[PDB]
Amino acid sequence: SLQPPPQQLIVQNKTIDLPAVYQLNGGEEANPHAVKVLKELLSKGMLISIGEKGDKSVRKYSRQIPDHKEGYYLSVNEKEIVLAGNDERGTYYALQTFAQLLKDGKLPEVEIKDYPSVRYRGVVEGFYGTPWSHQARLSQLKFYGKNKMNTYIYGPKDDPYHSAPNWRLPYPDKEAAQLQELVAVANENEVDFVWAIHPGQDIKWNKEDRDLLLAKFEKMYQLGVRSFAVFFDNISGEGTNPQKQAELLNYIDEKFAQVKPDINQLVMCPTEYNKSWSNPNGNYLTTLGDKLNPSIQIMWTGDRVISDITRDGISWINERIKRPAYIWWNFPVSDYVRDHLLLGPVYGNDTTIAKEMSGFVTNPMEHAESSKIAIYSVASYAWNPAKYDTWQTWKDAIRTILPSAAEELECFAMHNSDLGPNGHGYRREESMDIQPAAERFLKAFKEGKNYDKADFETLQYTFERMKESADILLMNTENKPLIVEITPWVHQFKLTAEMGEEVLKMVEGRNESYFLRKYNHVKALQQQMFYIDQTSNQNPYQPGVKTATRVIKPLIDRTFATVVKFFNQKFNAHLDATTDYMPHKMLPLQVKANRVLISPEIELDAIYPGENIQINRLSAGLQKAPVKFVRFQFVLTIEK
Amino acid sequence: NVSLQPPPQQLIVQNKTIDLPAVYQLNGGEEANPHAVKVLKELLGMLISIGEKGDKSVRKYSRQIPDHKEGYYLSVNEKEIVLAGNDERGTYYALQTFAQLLKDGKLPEVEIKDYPSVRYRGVVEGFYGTPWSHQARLSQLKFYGKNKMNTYIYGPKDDPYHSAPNWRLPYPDKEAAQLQELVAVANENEVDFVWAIHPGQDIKWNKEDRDLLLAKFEKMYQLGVRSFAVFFDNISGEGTNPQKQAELLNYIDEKFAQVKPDINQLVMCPTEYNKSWSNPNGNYLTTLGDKLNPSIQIMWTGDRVISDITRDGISWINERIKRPAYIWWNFPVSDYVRDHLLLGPVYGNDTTIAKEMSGFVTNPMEHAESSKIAIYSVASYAWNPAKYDTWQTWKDAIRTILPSAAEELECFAMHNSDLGPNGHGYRREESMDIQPAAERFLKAFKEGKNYDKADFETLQYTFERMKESADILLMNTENKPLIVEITPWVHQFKLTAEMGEEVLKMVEGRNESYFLRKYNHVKALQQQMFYIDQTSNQNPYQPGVKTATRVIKPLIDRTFATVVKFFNQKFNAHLDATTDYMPHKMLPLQVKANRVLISPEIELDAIYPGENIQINSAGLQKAPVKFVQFVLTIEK
Ligand SMILES: CC1=N[C@H]2[C@@H](O1)O[C@](F)(CO)[C@@H](O)[C@@H]2O
Ligand SMILES: CC1=N[C@H]2[C@@H](O1)O[C@](F)(CO)[C@@H](O)[C@@H]2O
Ligand SMILES: [Ca+2]
Ligand SMILES: [Ca+2]
Ligand code: NA
Ligand code: NA
Repeated sequence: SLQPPPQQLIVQNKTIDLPAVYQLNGGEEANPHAVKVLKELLSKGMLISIGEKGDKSVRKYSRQIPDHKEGYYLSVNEKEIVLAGNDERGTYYALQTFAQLLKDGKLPEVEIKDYPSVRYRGVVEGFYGTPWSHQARLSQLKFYGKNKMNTYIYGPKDDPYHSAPNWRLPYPDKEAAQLQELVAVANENEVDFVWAIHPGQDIKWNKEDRDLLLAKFEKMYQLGVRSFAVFFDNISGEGTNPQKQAELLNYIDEKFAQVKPDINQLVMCPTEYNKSWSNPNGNYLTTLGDKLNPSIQIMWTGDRVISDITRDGISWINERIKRPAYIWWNFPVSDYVRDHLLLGPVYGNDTTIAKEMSGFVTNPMEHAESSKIAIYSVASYAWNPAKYDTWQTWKDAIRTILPSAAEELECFAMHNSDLGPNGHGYRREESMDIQPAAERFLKAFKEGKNYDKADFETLQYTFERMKESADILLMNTENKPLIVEITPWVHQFKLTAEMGEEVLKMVEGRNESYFLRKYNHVKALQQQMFYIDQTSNQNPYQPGVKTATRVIKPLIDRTFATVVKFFNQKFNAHLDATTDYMPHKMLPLQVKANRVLISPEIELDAIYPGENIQINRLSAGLQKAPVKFVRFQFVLTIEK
Repeated sequence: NVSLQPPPQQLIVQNKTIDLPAVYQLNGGEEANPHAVKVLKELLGMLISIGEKGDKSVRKYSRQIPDHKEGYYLSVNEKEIVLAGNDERGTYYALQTFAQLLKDGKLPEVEIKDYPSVRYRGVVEGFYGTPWSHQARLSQLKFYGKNKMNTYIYGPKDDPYHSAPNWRLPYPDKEAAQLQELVAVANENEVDFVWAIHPGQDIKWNKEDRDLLLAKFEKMYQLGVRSFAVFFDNISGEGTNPQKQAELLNYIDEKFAQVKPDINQLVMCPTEYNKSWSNPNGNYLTTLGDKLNPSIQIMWTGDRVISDITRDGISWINERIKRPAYIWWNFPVSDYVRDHLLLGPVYGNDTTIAKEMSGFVTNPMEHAESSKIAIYSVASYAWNPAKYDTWQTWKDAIRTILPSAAEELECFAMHNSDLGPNGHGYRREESMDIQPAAERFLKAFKEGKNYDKADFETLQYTFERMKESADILLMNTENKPLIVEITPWVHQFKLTAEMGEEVLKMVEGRNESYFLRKYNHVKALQQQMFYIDQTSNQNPYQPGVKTATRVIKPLIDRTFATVVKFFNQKFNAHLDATTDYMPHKMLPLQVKANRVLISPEIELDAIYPGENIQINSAGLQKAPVKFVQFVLTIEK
C-alpha cells in the first residue's frame, strides 16, 4: 500500500530482507536529503545504488528512470536495491516510497517507475483566523515531504507582516528567525517555501510602494526564501486594477526573479479568482492572461469561492489566462464555518485534467493537524489523479495520522464532515452509512407505524460507537496536538451520542416515571451542549462547537420532539418539546457571545448592563443601564 | 401528615386544616421578640397571639408554655393562632416551626409544646483548609436560625488572626467589617456568634501575652461579639500547661466575661480533647475540672479525635471535668481525607444522653453548602435526640437543600459517604442498598458460578441512575454554590458509572471484537478518572477526587480484573488487567502532585528535572531524570 500510488508498480511476490551487510553506491553524490533518509532506515554486502540519472551510481539505469521532473525508478530484488531519481527531488521521492515498502525489516520484490501528474502540489496557508503555530508548521513541512508535496505557500490573512498595513515592514527578529528555520526545514524535505504578500488593500501605484514591496521580498530572500507570491484576493479599491497588478508582477519578475540566481516559483492570486466573481465581459482575466509574463502562475478557486474543479470549469479559466490555472482549492478551509470541523474525504475534483493545471494547492483549516486528513488526500490526488481513490485515501490518511486509534478517528471524522448551511452554498456528505436507518426510523415513528428493530439497533450501535470513539480520542497521547485541536468537538460529539441514547430509551419508555427520568436527563444534556457551545471556540464569526449536524443531531432532535408530543397527548401533560437549551425567554432566541437575538418581549435570565440594540436600520445606545426585560434582524448586546 | 425538623417534644394533630388568614388581628406585635415578629410579618380578623411568657398577649397560655430555656407553645385552630415562647429565642423557634406547617396558604390544626434537649447546638468552623467564604457564612447563619441551632463557633485553623502568631493582631478593616456583618446576621437569626482564638502554640505565660489576648477579645467585643472561646487543640510545648490554661480562662471569666453587661458563652477546648489523647494517669484533665470556673464550658470529641458519642464515653470525661461536656463532633469534617466528600446521614451518637452534655456542635467540611446535609441532621439530633431519625432527617435535609433535584442529590450522596482508610480509623457506611447484590455478583463471578440476573440488573440500574443524577446536578441552577463545591466529584462519579456499564458489557461479552471495544473504552475511562484525580482539588494533603469508594468502585475494578483474566485464558491473550491508569511504569505506582511513588526500577513517561528522592534522602539538583516509602519528586 503506497500513498501517493505510483504511476507504475510491478510486485513480484517474493520477500527480501533489508540487508544486514550492505554496500552503498552513490552516497557521496546523491541528493543528501535522500541519503539521510536511507541511512536512517539502515543500520561486500548487498549492493544499494542511490543517485540522480547522470550519476555514475545509477547511470546504467537511465532507460528505467522516467523522463519527468521529480520522477524516479525504484527496484528491489534478491541481488540489489536501486533508488534513482530523474533529479534530486526524484531521488528523495524514491526514498519516501521505499520507506513505505519497508515493513518488519522486510521488503517486497518490486519495480516502480513513478512521477507526479501535476507539477506543483501542496498547501496554501491562506485562511482567516489564528495562523498556524511555528510547531504546527514544522510538523506540516515534514508531512509534505513524506507525501511528495513540493509546495507550501505561506499567506495567513491575519499575519500583519503578510497583509496590510505591515506588509511593508520586515519581520521582527523572533519571527524572522522562525521563518528562517521554516525555510531550512522546507529545503530538507524538498518543499518549496513560497512566501506570499497581500499588499493590495492599501497599495499605492507609485515608486515608493513598489520599492517597498521589492525591499520586503529582498528581506525574505535573505532569510532563505526562493519562491514568491503576490495575492490580490478579497480586497477593494485601486489595488484591484488588473493592468497595474500585471505591471507589478512583471516588474518583480524582471528586476528580482530574473535577477537572483535561484528563484523558483513566482505566483499570483487574482482579485476575480473564481468564475462567479468574474465580471462578465469585463476583461479583468483577459488583461492578466494577456499582460502577465508567461512564467508567472495565476491561482484560481474554480467556479465559485468554494468549489471542486471540473473539466468545463478549468477550460473556462485557461482560455482566459492563456496558461494552465494554478488551483487554489478551498477545502478543508473552515474560516467561514468556524464552529465546524471538516474531516471528511477529499472528492469532487475531476481526475482526468492534470494536464490542464499548473499546480493544485489546498487552503486548510486553522486546525493544522486535523487538516492532515485532507492534505494527505490532496497529496495523493495531485500526484496520481488517475488512480485517486477518495475513500481508501481518507482511511489511509487516518491510519497514518493516528495509527493507535484509527477506527475511533474514522468514527469521529465520518460524523464531522458537513459544513451546515452557508453563504458559499458548499456542502459535504456526512453519516451516509446510517442515513437510511435514520430516515426509515423517523418516517415510521412520526406517521404512526412500527419501526424496524434493526434500524433502532443501528442507531443504538452508532451512539455506542460514538461514545467509545470520543473517550478514546480524548485520552490519546500519540498525536497530542491533534487531540488538543479537536477536544471541544469531541466533548460535544460525546454529549450528542449520550443524548441519542437517552432519546431512544424514551421511545421505548417502559413507564411514566422512567420516561420522565429519561426526559430530564435529556434536558440536562441539552444544557451541557449549550454550555460547550458558549464557552468553547468563542471566535467573533461563528462561535461555538457543532458536530454530527447533517443527519444525527437532527434525528435526535426530531425524535425527542415527536416522543414528547406523544407523551403529552397520552398523559395529558405539558412537557417542553424544545431541543436547544435557551436560558432567556421571549422564532427561537439565540445567544452569540454577548448578544441575544431573535432569529430573523424578551426576558433575560438575570439583570445585565446593556450596551446597545439593533433592529431592522435602527439602533440605540443603552449606556450600561441595568436590563432584564426588553419589550417592543433583532439584537440586544449586553456586558457579559 | 406533617414533617417538622427538628421534631417537637410534643405534638398533637387533628386531621383538619385551616386556611391562613386574609384578614387577621395581631396581638403582641409590639412586645414580642422583633426577630420573631419580622418572620411572622413576612409569612403574611382572626386572632394571632405572639409573645414571651409574661407578655399580656400570651396570658391565657402561660401554663401551656414549657418551663425550659428556648421552649415554646404553638397552637392552630379555626379560632386562633398562638406563638408563645418561654423567652425571646423560644418565640423565634415557635415561628420557625410555624413556617414549616404552612403549606400553600394552609395550616394544619395542631398543638405543640417544644424545647431543646441540649442547651447549646450548632457548628464549629474549626477545621484546617480554606475557611468558609463570607457569603457561605452568611448563608449558614440563616440556615442555623431555621433549624434552631443557637451556636456558631468561629475558629478556622488557617485564619492567621485566629491562630499563631497573628492571634495577637486585630483583624484588618476589611475582615473586621465582615465579622461585624456576620454578628449582625447571627443576632437576627438568634445564633450566638462565638469568636474563638487559638493562641497556645506560641503563647507565653506572661503579662504581655495575657493583655494582648484580652485586648483582642476587647476588639472583637467592639465588632459586636458577645460569646468567646479559647482553643488549645493540636499544640505542643508550654501552652499545654493545664494550670496556666485554667488560670488564663478564669482571668478572662473574672475580668472580662463577668465584667461586661451581656457576655453569653465562654468556652474552652482542651489539649486532651478525646480519650485517646488523654493521660488517665496524668493530672491534665482533673486540673481543668477542679480549677476552671463552673460557668466555663469544656469541649470533647469523644474516645478518639474522630468518634461518635457513647454513654460510657461521656461518663468518662464528665467525671474528670466535673461538668457536662460540650461536644465537638468531628463529622462531617474531611480535612484529613480531603479527596472525599462526606454526604451521608448523621448517626452513631447515643440518643439517650442529652442530660450529660451541655452542648453539641458539628465540625464540618471546608465545603460549606455540602455540609448542610449533616448540619441539618445535627440540628435535629441535638434538639430532639429521643426522636432522632437518621435516614428520614438525611432525606429531609436533601429535599430542603435541593428541592428541584432531591432524588438526584440523594443518589449522589448515598455513594459519597465513606472516608476510605485513614489514620483516625473512622469510617461510614456507603452504598448499603446495592452492597449485597454487588457482593453476591462478585463472589459468584470470581469462582466460576452463575450470578443472579437480578443482581446484574440492579448494578445496571444503579449506573444508569448515577449518570442521570450527575448530569442533572451539573446543570442545576437552584443552589449554584453547592454545585460549584461538588462539581469535580460529580464528574468523577459520572465516569465511575460509565466505567461500570462498560465493564458489565464486558461480562455479557458477545464476541471477541465487541469485548475488545469495551476493554479499550474502559482503559480510556480509567485515564480520564486519573486526569480528574490529578487536576482537580490539588491540595497539599490528600489531592484529587475519590467517589463511590467503599462498594461501587472496588466492584467495578475487581469485575474488570476478573473478566480480563478469563478473556486472557479463553483467547490465550495478554490484555493488561490493571485498574487505575498509571502513565509511569515500574505493587502500584502512585502520582500525587509532583511526586511519583511506589505504594507501601521506575520509568517515567518523559524526562523531568528531578527534585529529590525519599526512601524509608538525596537532593537531585534538577538533573534530567527518566529512569530510577520510595518517593521521587520532580518539577511539574
Ligand atoms: C482565493 C481566496 N481568498 C480567500 C477566499 O478564497 O476564501 C477563502 F478561501 C475561504 O473563506 C479564504 O480563506 C481565502 O483567504
Ligand atoms: C478538637 C479538634 N481540633 C482539630 C481536631 O479535633 O481534628 C479535626 F477536627 C479533624 O482533623 C480538626 O479539624 C480540628 O481543628
Ligand atoms: Ca547527483
Ligand atoms: Ca417580650
Ligand atoms: Na483572616
Ligand atoms: Na460554597
